[PDB]
Amino acid sequence: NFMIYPISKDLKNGNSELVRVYSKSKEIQYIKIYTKKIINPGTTEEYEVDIPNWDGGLVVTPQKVILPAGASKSIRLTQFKIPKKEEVYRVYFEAVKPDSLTTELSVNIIYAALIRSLPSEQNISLNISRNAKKNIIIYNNGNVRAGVKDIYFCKSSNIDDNCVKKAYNKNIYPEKSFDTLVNNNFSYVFIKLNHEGIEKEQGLIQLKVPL
Amino acid sequence: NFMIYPISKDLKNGNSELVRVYSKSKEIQYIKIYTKKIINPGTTEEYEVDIPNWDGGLVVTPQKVILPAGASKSIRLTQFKIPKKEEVYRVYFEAVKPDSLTTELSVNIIYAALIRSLPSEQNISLNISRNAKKNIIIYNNGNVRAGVKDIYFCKSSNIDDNCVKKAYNKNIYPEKSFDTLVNNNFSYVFIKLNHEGIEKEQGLIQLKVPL
Repeated sequence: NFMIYPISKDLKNGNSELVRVYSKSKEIQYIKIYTKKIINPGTTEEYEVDIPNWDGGLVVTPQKVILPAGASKSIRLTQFKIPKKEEVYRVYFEAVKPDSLTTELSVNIIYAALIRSLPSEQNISLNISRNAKKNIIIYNNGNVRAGVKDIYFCKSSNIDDNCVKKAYNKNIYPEKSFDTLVNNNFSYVFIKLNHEGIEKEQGLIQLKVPL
Repeated sequence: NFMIYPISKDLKNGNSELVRVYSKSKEIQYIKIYTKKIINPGTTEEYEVDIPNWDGGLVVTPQKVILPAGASKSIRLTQFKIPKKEEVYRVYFEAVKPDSLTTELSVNIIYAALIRSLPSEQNISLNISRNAKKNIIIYNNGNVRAGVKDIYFCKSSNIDDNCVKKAYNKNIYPEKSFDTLVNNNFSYVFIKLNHEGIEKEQGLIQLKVPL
């Protein structure tokens, strides 16, 4: 058995970060590390693609770890080129047999760290639109993901108890859209954003264009 | 999270057996089940091949399970044809997303049950041979695996404290060979077999042919 930490990392400015591997067993273990970029993150059409550890936009090294009893080891993460907009990868960690059974359990635990490759000058920015049913839609026009916690739909430009508060703990990635599922005739919206990496940036009011 | 039991099953006489799935989480889970036959089991050249669940020599059903909070479910195992000699499969159980993320951990635990497809009239039988260096070699001439716990190498036909006892907890599958790594000039060997499925069958003496 083994463990990884942290379980997610932000990389920025070409600064390298570690995801570490902690031995949790009396045996020595052999861990393989491989990486997938996430296409269309946070959406319906999300999928993962295999990328080599040493030639992509994210350098992950080493790709094999020999993990002695009680030891800790590190995998280093480095942006190769800094992206204009945030990109996400999952780095997988998988124990294998050394390259070189009725009685006991077979168990294969594979851990993944979610890795965010961030742009250098971060810009959270959201746009509002309406559907076939006005059914208001949020569009990420910025260069990083927007973690939306709740949205306040108001009939006025003032936040208050009249507004209906729907909780949406959804991350919206750059150039992606979110279906709020609300087609009613509000005038303004207030997006409540999750806080990431020392950003505070609490309140966003966007005017909902009339239908 | 979820759990499986038992972790290994013997199937015999066309009698169906269960490997069960136990929900260990507050969420509902979707489990996929797929099967691999093990080629050259217990040896250097061991590898696994994908087999369909419903057309091989081992029928595994269902291949998808919807696992509600706190529930238990079953996968049924049935030999389609009974083999002349033991064959082994691994049945894998893997939670997936329903067919129809910085903050929280990504963890993919895949469990496997080792499944032995056994012949109807079981016959444990071993043969002895010598190497380039006499280096005595055990050959499984029977129709089931031989679980060898220890071997007593004697210079006489009598078991006793003169004999050197080497512990070998190795399963030797039918038509396969084991390298004892002992080239010294003994006369007899006594194989200590593990006990499987109500077999007792404790002591096997094979005469070591002179070099």
